Amino acid sequence: PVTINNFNYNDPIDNNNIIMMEPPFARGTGRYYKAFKITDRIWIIPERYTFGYKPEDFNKSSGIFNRDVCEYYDPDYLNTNDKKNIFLQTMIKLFNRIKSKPLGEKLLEMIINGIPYLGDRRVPLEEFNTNIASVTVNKLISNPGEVERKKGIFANLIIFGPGPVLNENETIDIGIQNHFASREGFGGIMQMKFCPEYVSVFNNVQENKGASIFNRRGYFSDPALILMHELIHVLHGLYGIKVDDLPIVPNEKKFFMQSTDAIQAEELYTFGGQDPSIITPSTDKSIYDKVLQNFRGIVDRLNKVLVCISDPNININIYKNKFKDKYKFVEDSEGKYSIDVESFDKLYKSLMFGFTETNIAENYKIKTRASYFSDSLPPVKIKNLLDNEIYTIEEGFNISDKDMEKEYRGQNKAINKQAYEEIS
Ligand SMILES: [Zn+2]
Repeated sequence: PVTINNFNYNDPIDNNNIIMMEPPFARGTGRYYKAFKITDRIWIIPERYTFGYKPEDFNKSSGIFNRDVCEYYDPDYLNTNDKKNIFLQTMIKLFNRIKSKPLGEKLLEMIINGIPYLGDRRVPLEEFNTNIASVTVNKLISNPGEVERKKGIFANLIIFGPGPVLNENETIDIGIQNHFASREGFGGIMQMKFCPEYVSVFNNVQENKGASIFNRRGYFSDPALILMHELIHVLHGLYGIKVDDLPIVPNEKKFFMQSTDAIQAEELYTFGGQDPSIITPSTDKSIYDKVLQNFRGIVDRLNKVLVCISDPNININIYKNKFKDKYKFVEDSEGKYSIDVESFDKLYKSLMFGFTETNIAENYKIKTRASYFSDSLPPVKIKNLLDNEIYTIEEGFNISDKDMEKEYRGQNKAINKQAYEEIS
């Protein structure tokens, strides 16, 4: 099973579950943050995500007279040791909700074991390199008394707080010369900027027809489902199958589509449901061939890899087997690996269709939109998810004990006014 560690924000760095980490995009800069290992290979760093931004973006800040513009700021978020501990406790709760079902637990399980390949396209086929931003992050072994000393460690995902726009959660991969290991079959450390209190709002549902408007109503989203959505992106990224830039233009507005503006393929598969039906098999088959070709490169690499210069302490054979398991490659009598179409298709299918937003919501009794094709509406600020009188690990918002377990009354804005606010 998957263990979800526990900790208070003020605990002491133990060089194991609590450390000072140099995030991927700060490699070799000497900048460390306090990182908490919520599970093996997954870390939480309650800090704003400032990479690519300037300390001016973080607060266009209005105040007197302001109602939307769809984007939302709060230069103050995460600005105290306590807020950090809140965020930290909130995430832990979400993960625990995630883990409350075998389906979510399996997702996490797959994320933890999806170790990134030791290297990228820049690495020689006969080599294993661990000295790169997408394979490791430095931990600060040296005491608090200056003189920096560091140890490089393996990681899989790093969840930071939000960037300038709070309602803009995103999963991020590492590119060098605009080539993404997380897109070339290697896999690489994934990162995310997440904000659990500000949740989306939707009304594209009740896809039932045969009587005027196919039902309206207004519901907000379940933070845990929102998070799992991103976690699906993370999974694709660690296996290196994150679809590369590929916009999908719908050729017809079907009953479940509220909107009609093109969406990224990556989003259509992650969402699942009926969304990838909007993708032409032409295109759909090419993505598949795409993955295959990439793994063909990984398998070849593992048959030629012979050493790890970056680290003489790595048993090439050991890891050479872990990846065999990761990618489901079969071994022959020569000790050489190859791809089994039968098993390869089970993996692809599981990675591309086993975990989707639709079937997860469906399995968790969570109410979500009818398609990724939906209008964006003002998000809302959940008062306090750490209050089982409003949000629980088992049922989330639709709490049976509060008579909110029916028709997702727990998620209906008109019904559960008490759990949220209107931000501004
Ligand atoms: Zn997404």
